[PDB]
Formats: sequence, structure tokens, C-alpha cells
Amino acid sequence: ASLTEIEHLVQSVCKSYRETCQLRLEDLLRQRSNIFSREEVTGYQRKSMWEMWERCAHHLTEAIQYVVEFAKRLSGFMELCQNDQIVLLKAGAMEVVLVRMCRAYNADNRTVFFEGKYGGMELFRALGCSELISSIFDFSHSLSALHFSEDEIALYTALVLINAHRPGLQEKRKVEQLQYNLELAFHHHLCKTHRQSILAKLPPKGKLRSLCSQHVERLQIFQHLHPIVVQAA
Ligand SMILES: OC(c1ccc(-c2ccc(CN3CCN(Cc4ccncc4)CC3)cc2)c(F)c1)(C(F)(F)F)C(F)(F)F
Repeated sequence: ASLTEIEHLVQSVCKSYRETCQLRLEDLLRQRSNIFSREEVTGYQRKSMWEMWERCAHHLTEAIQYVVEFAKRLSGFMELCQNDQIVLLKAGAMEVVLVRMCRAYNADNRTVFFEGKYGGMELFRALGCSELISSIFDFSHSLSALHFSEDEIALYTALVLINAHRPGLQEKRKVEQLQYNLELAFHHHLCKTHRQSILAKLPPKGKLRSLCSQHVERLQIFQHLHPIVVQAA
């Protein structure tokens, strides 16, 4: 692993992120003042859990599609067998969506960009999932305090996906090598940018993991009775 190779991996991972980040940072920021009105919030709260579930399902399905496209552009991911690609994505795609979410989160007023405007967590009341929604807002509140840059999100979410400890992998050594390469790139870039300090402030991978298991359990109990077909890209 030469300096030139490490830096090419850095630049490469950051390019794939730039091409598959669903929402441009500039828009998210300039729309921070565009907040749902009290009447609009009441409108979301009056919807049935079934309508709200299908709006969130569509929103999450779309975001997962971008995370999948992100993975496919990661050096070496496509050279993995189909089984390992699926294992990695099934275990990590929703964790990455939760990480990316902090870009759309405004720590000042505790609102998130959702269907065109910023709203607090009371927007999702109809789902009857206050505790879980609150946990998701707290998680992205923590990441916002770190001031995650776009390249830190790119490199960190690459490491969420490329994890040689996911059970079910058939080529563990090949994933281990990809993982260590990405760890090198991530650590090298933090040094270049003077951001060593965030390693210890990052959440433990078990925090993100537990958050997504509670997520998917409610996810399946919802889709068990209300399926939907979404678009592509
Ligand atoms: O698990 C449940 C659940 C219900 C709703 C959300 C949910 C949906 C949307 C948002 C706002 N988004 C976050 C993702 N961000 C992606 C992104 C960000 C930045 N750049 C590119 C892409 C766009 C903004 C927040 C939360 C959820 F996460 C889980 C429940 F808890 F209710 F049970 C379910 F499904 F069962 F209903």
C-alpha cells in the first residue's frame, strides 16, 4: 500500500459517494429555513399509519437504492461473489442510510428533510413509533455534533458496508483485505485533514447495528400487510 495507492482509494471512494449521494449538500443547507407549518404537521399527523408507513417505505427504499449504487462503485466490491455482495448490503445498507441521514438533519431545531421540507419527529406520530423515531433523531443529533464532512461520511460509510465480520460471507479473506485497505485510506485521510480526533467520538458499530435491527423488525411487521412498488435509478 503505497501513498499514491492509498490516496487513489481515498479519492475513488469520495468520487463514488459524490455520484451516489442522493441529495446535494448545498440544497439540504439552503432548505433549512423551509420548515413544515403547524398546519402541515397536523396534516401528516392525521394520516393513517398505513399511508405514513408507505411514504416512509418509499423514502427509505429510494435511499437504499443509492447506497447500493455506492457499494457497486467501491473498488473491489463488484469482484466479490454475488453471495457476498448480497450479505454485505443486507447487513449494512440500512445502517448507511441512517448515517447519511445526518446530512439532512438540522441540530438547531431538531428537524429532518422529509418530502420537501424540514420537520421535527412529531411529524411521524401516526406511525406510533415515538421511541424508535426519537432514537433515530438522537443518533443523527450525535453525528451532527461531530461536523462530519462529506469525505468523512464517504469513507466511514464505506467501512460500514465493507465489514469482514458479517456472518454468511464466502470469501472472508477478500473482504478483510478490502476492509483493511479502506481503513488505511480512512485513517490516512483523517491525518491529512487534521481530524484524528473523530475516531474516538464515532459511535460504536453496535449502536448503529442495534438501531437498525429495531428498525427492520418494525419494517417487516409493516410490510407484512402493506406492500408497495417503487421507482429506480
Ligand atoms: O422503522 C420505522 C421508520 C419510519 C420512518 C423513518 C424515517 C424516514 C425518513 C427520514 C428523513 N430522511 C432520513 C434519510 N435521509 C437519507 C439521505 C440523507 C442525506 N443524503 C442522502 C440520503 C433522507 C431524510 C427519517 C426517518 C425511519 F427511519 C424508520 C418506524 F420506526 F416507524 F417503525 C418504520 F419503517 F417501521 F416505519
